[PDB]
Amino acid sequence: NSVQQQLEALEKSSGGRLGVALINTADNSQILYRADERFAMCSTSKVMAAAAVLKQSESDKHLLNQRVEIKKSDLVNYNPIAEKHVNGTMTLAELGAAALQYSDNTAMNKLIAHLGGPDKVTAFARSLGDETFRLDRTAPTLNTAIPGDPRDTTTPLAMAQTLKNLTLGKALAETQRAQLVTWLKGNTTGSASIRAGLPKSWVVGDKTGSGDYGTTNDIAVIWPENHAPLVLVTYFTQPEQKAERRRDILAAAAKIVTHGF
Ligand SMILES: *C(=O)[C@@H](NC(=O)Cc1ccccc1)[C@@H]1N[C@@H](C(=O)O)C(C)(C)S1
Repeated sequence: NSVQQQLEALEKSSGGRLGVALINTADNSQILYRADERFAMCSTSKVMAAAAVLKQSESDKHLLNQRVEIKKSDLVNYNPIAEKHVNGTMTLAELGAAALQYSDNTAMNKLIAHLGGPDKVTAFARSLGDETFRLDRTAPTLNTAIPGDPRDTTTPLAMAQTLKNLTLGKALAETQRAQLVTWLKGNTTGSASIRAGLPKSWVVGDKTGSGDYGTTNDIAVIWPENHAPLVLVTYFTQPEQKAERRRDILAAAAKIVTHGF
């Protein structure tokens, strides 16, 4: 019962479409399941927005500190930290933190706003050699996850490759890179996703995602106790527009692929 057989059974039993991509930084080997298929990134795209700003902070020693005003008209569906700062301000850095660690949607838009639109995030991705990733809308519409809809999608492999480069590779300058990582490890929303499928003693930084069509995503970087890091992307989506999220499926995927590390 190969890993693939385990994944296939998982997908089948879930009555959904599972997308998995793990890269073992130890030997650069990987495990792939529908990893070349497009899935709606949902909030996992936030990482690209954050990295985009860190990249330009490399060239702007003042950037990250710059303050941003938070008005009640900025609030959208999910703004856990943006609200607390309505009538006050938030620095680019704080926005980055709220967007990744709490997946604050207002935060994401501010970041997109600052960058010059979704098209810019896409450009930043292209500049990072990622030719798959594409951001088309802002929060929360980027979370429609309509089957076969090209907008705001990527492939598990492409995201997996990029996450690696950003967190453990040549993408960001050391300081920025470390900052990104710090944010990912601090995420508070992935407790039941990938993290729930790994040894509790292992270090993980991740960015979850939720959307229509019961789309359930999580992308993470894992630091095993005595092994090189592992980069894992787990996307899951369903046929019925109002299907429930299945974070447990993500956990199962992680447990499955994580085995033997
Ligand atoms: C990113 O995916 C954001 N998603 C939404 O705004 C749509 C949504 C879906 C289900 C319930 C509420 C809102 C935010 N990121 C996800 C996530 O990290 O899983 C949230 C559920 C935090 S909303």
